[PDB]
Amino acid sequence: SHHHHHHSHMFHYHERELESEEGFMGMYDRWREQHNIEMRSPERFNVFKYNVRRIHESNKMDKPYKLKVNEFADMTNLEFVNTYANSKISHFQALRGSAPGSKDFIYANVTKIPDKVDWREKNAVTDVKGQGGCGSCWAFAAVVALEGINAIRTGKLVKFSEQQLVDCDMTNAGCDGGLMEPAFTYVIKHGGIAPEASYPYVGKRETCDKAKIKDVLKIDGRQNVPGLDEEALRKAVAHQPVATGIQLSGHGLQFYSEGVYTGDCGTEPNHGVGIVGYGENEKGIKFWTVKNSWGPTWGEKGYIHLQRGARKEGLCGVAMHSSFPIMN
Repeated sequence: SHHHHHHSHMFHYHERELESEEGFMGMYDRWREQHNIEMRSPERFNVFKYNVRRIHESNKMDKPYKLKVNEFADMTNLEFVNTYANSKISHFQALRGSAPGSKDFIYANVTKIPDKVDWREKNAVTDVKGQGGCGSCWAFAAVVALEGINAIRTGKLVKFSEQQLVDCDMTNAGCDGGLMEPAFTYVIKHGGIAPEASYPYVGKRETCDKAKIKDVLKIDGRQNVPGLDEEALRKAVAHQPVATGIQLSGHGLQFYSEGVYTGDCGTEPNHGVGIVGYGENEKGIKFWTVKNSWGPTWGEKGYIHLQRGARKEGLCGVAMHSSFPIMN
Protein backbone atom coordinates (compact mmCIF):
# COMPACT_ATOMS: atom_id res chain seq x y z
CA SER A 1 0.00 0.00 0.00
CA HIS A 2 1.29 3.49 -1.10
CA HIS A 3 0.97 5.00 2.45
CA HIS A 4 3.09 2.19 4.15
CA HIS A 5 6.53 3.64 4.97
CA HIS A 6 8.00 1.46 7.77
CA HIS A 7 8.50 -1.65 5.58
CA SER A 8 9.50 -0.98 1.87
CA HIS A 9 8.58 -20.97 1.57
CA MET A 10 5.69 -18.41 1.40
CA PHE A 11 1.96 -19.37 1.23
CA HIS A 12 0.07 -17.29 -1.29
CA TYR A 13 -3.63 -16.49 -1.00
CA HIS A 14 -6.11 -13.91 -2.32
CA GLU A 15 -8.07 -11.65 0.05
CA ARG A 16 -11.34 -12.85 -1.63
CA GLU A 17 -10.78 -16.37 -0.12
CA LEU A 18 -11.43 -14.86 3.40
CA GLU A 19 -14.87 -13.53 2.31
CA SER A 20 -16.74 -16.90 2.37
CA GLU A 21 -16.64 -20.33 4.09
CA GLU A 22 -16.13 -22.01 0.65
CA GLY A 23 -13.14 -19.75 -0.20
CA PHE A 24 -11.73 -20.25 3.31
CA MET A 25 -12.17 -24.09 3.07
CA GLY A 26 -10.41 -24.06 -0.33
CA MET A 27 -7.53 -22.00 1.16
CA TYR A 28 -7.35 -24.41 4.17
CA ASP A 29 -7.12 -27.53 1.85
CA ARG A 30 -4.45 -25.77 -0.30
CA TRP A 31 -2.54 -24.77 2.89
CA ARG A 32 -2.68 -28.40 4.17
CA GLU A 33 -1.40 -29.80 0.86
CA GLN A 34 1.49 -27.26 0.54
CA HIS A 35 2.63 -27.97 4.13
CA ASN A 36 2.13 -31.82 3.89
CA ILE A 37 -0.52 -31.78 6.65
CA GLU A 38 -3.15 -34.49 6.35
CA MET A 39 -4.94 -33.79 9.68
CA ARG A 40 -8.19 -31.73 9.32
CA SER A 41 -11.25 -31.14 11.55
CA PRO A 42 -13.83 -28.36 12.18
CA GLU A 43 -11.77 -27.26 15.28
CA ARG A 44 -8.48 -27.10 13.30
CA PHE A 45 -10.23 -25.22 10.49
CA ASN A 46 -11.58 -22.80 13.17
CA VAL A 47 -7.98 -22.24 14.50
CA PHE A 48 -6.75 -21.79 10.91
CA LYS A 49 -9.41 -19.03 10.20
CA TYR A 50 -8.61 -17.29 13.53
CA ASN A 51 -4.83 -17.26 12.78
CA VAL A 52 -5.22 -16.29 9.07
CA ARG A 53 -7.50 -13.36 10.00
CA ARG A 54 -4.85 -12.14 12.51
CA ILE A 55 -2.01 -12.65 9.96
CA HIS A 56 -4.03 -10.77 7.30
CA GLU A 57 -4.87 -7.87 9.69
CA SER A 58 -1.26 -7.65 10.93
CA ASN A 59 0.04 -7.41 7.31
CA LYS A 60 -2.30 -4.43 6.66
CA MET A 61 -0.53 -2.47 9.47
CA ASP A 62 2.54 -0.27 8.83
CA LYS A 63 5.49 -2.05 10.49
CA PRO A 64 8.93 -3.30 9.39
CA TYR A 65 8.09 -7.05 9.44
CA LYS A 66 5.69 -9.46 7.76
CA LEU A 67 3.89 -12.59 8.94
CA LYS A 68 3.17 -15.68 6.89
CA VAL A 69 0.60 -18.50 6.99
CA ASN A 70 3.28 -21.10 7.84
CA GLU A 71 2.87 -24.79 8.88
CA PHE A 72 1.89 -23.70 12.44
CA ALA A 73 -1.32 -21.95 11.17
CA ASP A 74 -3.63 -24.71 12.60
CA MET A 75 -2.06 -24.39 16.13
CA THR A 76 -3.35 -21.95 18.76
CA ASN A 77 -0.55 -19.75 20.14
CA LEU A 78 -0.95 -21.51 23.52
CA GLU A 79 -0.37 -24.97 21.88
CA PHE A 80 2.49 -23.48 19.79
CA VAL A 81 4.31 -21.93 22.81
CA ASN A 82 3.79 -25.08 25.00
CA THR A 83 5.25 -27.27 22.25
CA TYR A 84 8.11 -25.13 20.81
CA ALA A 85 9.06 -22.37 23.32
CA ASN A 86 9.05 -24.28 26.61
CA SER A 87 12.72 -24.34 27.80
CA LYS A 88 11.89 -22.33 31.01
CA ILE A 89 15.00 -20.03 30.92
CA SER A 90 13.46 -17.17 33.06
CA HIS A 91 11.96 -19.78 35.47
CA PHE A 92 15.36 -21.56 36.03
CA GLN A 93 17.22 -18.25 36.12
CA ALA A 94 14.94 -17.12 39.03
CA LEU A 95 15.37 -20.51 40.84
CA ARG A 96 19.15 -20.83 40.19
CA GLY A 97 20.73 -17.59 38.95
CA SER A 98 20.82 -13.82 39.52
CA ALA A 99 18.45 -10.99 38.52
CA PRO A 100 19.36 -9.43 35.12
CA GLY A 101 22.09 -6.80 35.38
CA SER A 102 23.31 -8.55 38.63
CA LYS A 103 36.15 -11.55 37.27
CA ASP A 104 35.20 -8.57 35.02
CA PHE A 105 33.64 -8.66 31.52
CA ILE A 106 36.50 -9.44 29.05
CA TYR A 107 35.10 -6.93 26.47
CA ALA A 108 34.41 -4.09 28.99
CA ASN A 109 37.33 -1.89 27.75
CA VAL A 110 36.76 -2.34 24.00
CA THR A 111 36.02 1.08 22.42
CA LYS A 112 36.20 0.42 18.67
CA ILE A 113 33.64 -2.13 17.35
CA PRO A 114 32.14 -2.44 13.81
CA ASP A 115 28.75 -0.86 12.97
CA LYS A 116 27.62 -4.15 11.36
CA VAL A 117 28.57 -7.76 12.14
CA ASP A 118 27.29 -10.96 10.51
CA TRP A 119 28.96 -14.17 11.72
CA ARG A 120 27.13 -16.20 8.98
CA GLU A 121 29.25 -14.36 6.37
CA LYS A 122 32.44 -15.33 8.28
CA ASN A 123 32.01 -19.16 8.26
CA ALA A 124 31.24 -19.17 12.01
CA VAL A 125 27.58 -20.29 11.83
CA THR A 126 26.31 -23.80 10.92
CA ASP A 127 22.99 -24.47 9.13
CA VAL A 128 19.69 -23.93 11.04
CA LYS A 129 18.67 -26.99 13.16
CA GLY A 130 15.31 -28.33 14.40
CA GLN A 131 14.92 -28.84 18.13
CA GLY A 132 11.42 -30.41 18.13
CA GLY A 133 9.16 -30.48 21.26
CA CYS A 134 12.15 -30.96 23.62
CA GLY A 135 12.82 -27.99 25.93
CA SER A 136 16.51 -28.04 24.92
CA CYS A 137 16.85 -24.49 23.52
CA TRP A 138 19.48 -23.86 26.25
CA ALA A 139 21.64 -26.61 24.61
CA PHE A 140 21.02 -25.25 21.05
CA ALA A 141 21.91 -21.67 22.22
CA ALA A 142 25.12 -22.91 24.00
CA VAL A 143 26.07 -24.90 20.83
CA VAL A 144 25.70 -21.80 18.54
CA ALA A 145 28.24 -19.99 20.74
CA LEU A 146 30.57 -23.09 20.88
CA GLU A 147 30.43 -23.67 17.07
CA GLY A 148 31.14 -19.94 16.69
CA ILE A 149 34.28 -19.77 18.92
CA ASN A 150 35.70 -22.99 17.44
CA ALA A 151 35.26 -21.76 13.83
CA ILE A 152 36.66 -18.25 14.58
CA ARG A 153 39.87 -19.73 15.98
CA THR A 154 40.49 -22.79 13.81
CA GLY A 155 38.89 -21.71 10.53
CA LYS A 156 36.96 -25.01 10.37
CA LEU A 157 33.21 -24.89 10.91
CA VAL A 158 32.13 -28.02 12.90
CA LYS A 159 28.56 -28.80 14.12
CA PHE A 160 28.65 -29.71 17.84
CA SER A 161 26.33 -31.94 19.95
CA GLU A 162 23.22 -30.55 21.65
CA GLN A 163 22.36 -34.18 22.56
CA GLN A 164 25.53 -34.61 24.65
CA LEU A 165 24.43 -31.57 26.73
CA VAL A 166 20.84 -32.91 27.04
CA ASP A 167 22.00 -36.42 28.11
CA CYS A 168 25.17 -35.64 30.13
CA ASP A 169 24.80 -32.20 31.76
CA MET A 170 23.22 -33.25 35.12
CA THR A 171 23.15 -29.59 36.36
CA ASN A 172 20.49 -28.91 33.68
CA ALA A 173 17.05 -30.52 33.29
CA GLY A 174 17.33 -32.20 29.83
CA CYS A 175 14.13 -31.84 27.77
CA ASP A 176 12.50 -30.09 30.74
CA GLY A 177 14.68 -26.98 30.28
CA GLY A 178 17.90 -25.43 31.54
CA LEU A 179 20.45 -22.60 31.27
CA MET A 180 23.38 -21.80 28.95
CA GLU A 181 25.89 -20.66 31.62
CA PRO A 182 25.96 -24.14 33.42
CA ALA A 183 25.99 -25.88 29.97
CA PHE A 184 29.32 -24.04 29.31
CA THR A 185 30.49 -25.10 32.84
CA TYR A 186 29.69 -28.73 31.97
CA VAL A 187 31.89 -28.47 28.78
CA ILE A 188 34.80 -26.99 30.86
CA LYS A 189 34.60 -29.41 33.81
CA HIS A 190 33.69 -32.65 31.99
CA GLY A 191 36.21 -32.91 29.15
CA GLY A 192 34.71 -31.10 26.16
CA ILE A 193 31.89 -31.32 23.62
CA ALA A 194 31.71 -33.91 20.82
CA PRO A 195 30.76 -33.10 17.19
CA GLU A 196 27.10 -33.71 16.15
CA ALA A 197 28.48 -36.41 13.71
CA SER A 198 29.70 -38.42 16.75
CA TYR A 199 26.75 -37.70 19.19
CA PRO A 200 23.63 -37.05 17.01
CA TYR A 201 20.45 -35.27 18.09
CA VAL A 202 17.44 -37.48 18.97
CA GLY A 203 15.10 -34.89 20.52
CA LYS A 204 14.60 -36.76 23.80
CA ARG A 205 16.91 -37.34 26.78
CA GLU A 206 18.69 -40.70 26.68
CA THR A 207 21.45 -42.37 28.66
CA CYS A 208 24.73 -40.41 28.60
CA ASP A 209 26.85 -42.47 26.14
CA LYS A 210 30.60 -41.96 26.82
CA ALA A 211 31.50 -43.92 23.63
CA LYS A 212 29.96 -41.10 21.48
CA ILE A 213 32.11 -38.44 23.27
CA LYS A 214 35.21 -38.11 21.02
CA ASP A 215 37.08 -35.48 18.82
CA VAL A 216 35.98 -32.96 21.46
CA LEU A 217 36.12 -29.16 21.47
CA LYS A 218 37.62 -28.05 24.80
CA ILE A 219 37.02 -24.53 26.27
CA ASP A 220 38.75 -22.60 29.13
CA GLY A 221 36.06 -20.42 30.65
CA ARG A 222 32.75 -18.64 30.22
CA GLN A 223 31.08 -15.42 31.29
CA ASN A 224 27.82 -13.61 31.32
CA VAL A 225 27.43 -10.41 29.40
CA PRO A 226 26.53 -7.59 31.98
CA GLY A 227 22.73 -7.67 31.79
CA LEU A 228 20.24 -4.94 30.75
CA ASP A 229 22.93 -3.36 28.54
CA GLU A 230 22.51 -3.76 24.77
CA GLU A 231 25.81 -1.86 24.23
CA ALA A 232 27.76 -4.44 26.36
CA LEU A 233 25.94 -7.19 24.35
CA ARG A 234 27.00 -5.44 21.07
CA LYS A 235 30.64 -5.47 22.30
CA ALA A 236 30.50 -9.27 22.92
CA VAL A 237 28.65 -10.05 19.58
CA ALA A 238 31.37 -8.03 17.74
CA HIS A 239 33.87 -10.70 18.94
CA GLN A 240 31.82 -13.89 18.72
CA PRO A 241 28.24 -15.34 18.64
CA VAL A 242 26.53 -15.04 22.05
CA ALA A 243 23.98 -17.39 23.69
CA THR A 244 20.92 -15.63 25.14
CA GLY A 245 17.39 -16.21 26.32
CA ILE A 246 14.39 -14.74 24.45
CA GLN A 247 10.64 -14.82 24.87
CA LEU A 248 8.91 -16.14 21.73
CA SER A 249 5.19 -15.90 22.63
CA GLY A 250 2.42 -14.24 20.61
CA HIS A 251 1.11 -14.73 17.08
CA GLY A 252 3.66 -12.22 15.73
CA LEU A 253 6.39 -14.72 16.64
CA GLN A 254 4.62 -17.93 15.65
CA PHE A 255 4.15 -16.41 12.13
CA TYR A 256 7.21 -14.19 11.76
CA SER A 257 8.37 -14.29 8.16
CA GLU A 258 10.83 -11.40 7.41
CA GLY A 259 11.96 -7.88 8.28
CA VAL A 260 12.91 -6.44 11.67
CA TYR A 261 10.60 -7.71 14.40
CA THR A 262 9.33 -4.71 16.40
CA GLY A 263 6.06 -6.23 17.70
CA ASP A 264 4.80 -7.24 21.13
CA CYS A 265 7.15 -9.27 23.19
CA GLY A 266 7.53 -10.02 26.90
CA THR A 267 10.54 -10.05 29.23
CA GLU A 268 10.22 -13.66 30.50
CA PRO A 269 12.56 -15.72 28.24
CA ASN A 270 11.28 -19.24 27.47
CA HIS A 271 13.59 -20.03 24.51
CA GLY A 272 17.41 -20.04 24.13
CA VAL A 273 18.84 -18.58 20.88
CA GLY A 274 22.21 -17.59 19.42
CA ILE A 275 22.94 -13.95 18.51
CA VAL A 276 25.06 -14.10 15.35
CA GLY A 277 25.09 -10.46 14.33
CA TYR A 278 23.72 -6.94 14.40
CA GLY A 279 23.18 -4.07 11.99
CA GLU A 280 20.77 -1.38 10.85
CA ASN A 281 18.37 -1.70 7.89
CA GLU A 282 17.94 0.88 5.03
CA LYS A 283 15.22 2.73 7.01
CA GLY A 284 17.50 3.23 10.06
CA ILE A 285 16.00 0.37 12.14
CA LYS A 286 18.72 -1.20 14.32
CA PHE A 287 18.58 -4.99 14.77
CA TRP A 288 20.11 -8.17 16.27
CA THR A 289 20.41 -11.22 13.98
CA VAL A 290 19.18 -14.23 15.93
CA LYS A 291 19.59 -17.92 14.95
CA ASN A 292 16.53 -19.94 16.00
CA SER A 293 16.17 -23.79 16.27
CA TRP A 294 12.72 -24.14 14.60
CA GLY A 295 14.13 -25.31 11.29
CA PRO A 296 14.49 -23.40 8.00
CA THR A 297 10.74 -22.93 7.24
CA TRP A 298 10.30 -20.38 10.09
CA GLY A 299 11.38 -16.70 9.73
CA GLU A 300 14.11 -15.77 7.23
CA LYS A 301 15.41 -19.32 6.52
CA GLY A 302 15.35 -19.96 10.30
CA TYR A 303 16.53 -16.50 11.46
CA ILE A 304 14.84 -13.55 13.09
CA HIS A 305 16.03 -9.91 12.95
CA LEU A 306 14.95 -8.46 16.36
CA GLN A 307 14.83 -4.69 17.02
CA ARG A 308 17.98 -3.54 18.85
CA GLY A 309 17.78 -0.59 21.30
CA ALA A 310 14.03 -1.18 21.98
CA ARG A 311 14.19 -1.29 25.80
CA LYS A 312 16.63 -1.71 28.70
CA GLU A 313 15.99 -5.55 28.77
CA GLY A 314 16.23 -5.66 24.98
CA LEU A 315 13.17 -6.60 22.89
CA CYS A 316 11.88 -10.12 23.91
CA GLY A 317 14.29 -9.92 26.91
CA VAL A 318 17.28 -10.50 24.52
CA ALA A 319 19.64 -8.49 26.79
CA MET A 320 18.71 -10.10 30.14
CA HIS A 321 20.74 -13.35 30.38
CA SER A 322 23.48 -13.63 27.78
CA SER A 323 26.62 -15.69 27.99
CA PHE A 324 29.55 -16.90 25.93
CA PRO A 325 32.40 -19.43 26.06
CA ILE A 326 36.07 -18.40 26.39
CA MET A 327 39.15 -20.15 24.90
CA ASN A 328 42.10 -18.36 26.56
